Amino acid sequence: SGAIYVGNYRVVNRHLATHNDWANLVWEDSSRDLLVSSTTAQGCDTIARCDCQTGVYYCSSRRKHYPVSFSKPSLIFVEASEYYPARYQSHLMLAVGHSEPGDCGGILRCQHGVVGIVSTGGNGLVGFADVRDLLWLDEE
Ligand SMILES: CN1CCCc2ccc(S(N)(=O)=O)cc21
Ligand SMILES: [Zn+2]
Repeated sequence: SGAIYVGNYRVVNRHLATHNDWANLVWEDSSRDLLVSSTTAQGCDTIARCDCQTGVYYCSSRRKHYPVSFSKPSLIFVEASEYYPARYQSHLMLAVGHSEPGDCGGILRCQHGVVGIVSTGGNGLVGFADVRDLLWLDEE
């Protein structure tokens, strides 16, 4: 579990979005496993605006933050998970690291702020859904 809290927006894995998220929907994309909902209080997170490929991510199944190198976002064949079929996911970044299903929502951060959230796992990789192309998270 985990979210990004930027302005009056809550960014979560689409597959973990709650009824309240869907009832207060701003934007969602199944291809990228992302959903954004509205918030009452303003959030503490800043979104990175950058092409960094190094950062740190939180791994709940280890209670640890790990430094990683990651790819720029791509269309990656993701093997079957407990929450998704074997399928293609867009705007996905991969790193070598530990990821189990419950690690979804962990933040990846660079020197510029929040890059994305854990979205995929298995076979010694962790995948992150990128948010840095969502400039509209910074305004309105
Ligand atoms: C929209 N466009 C161009 C700019 C950045 C970017 C990154 C990933 C993907 S993709 N192939 O995962 O849909 C598409 C894309
Ligand atoms: Zn950066």
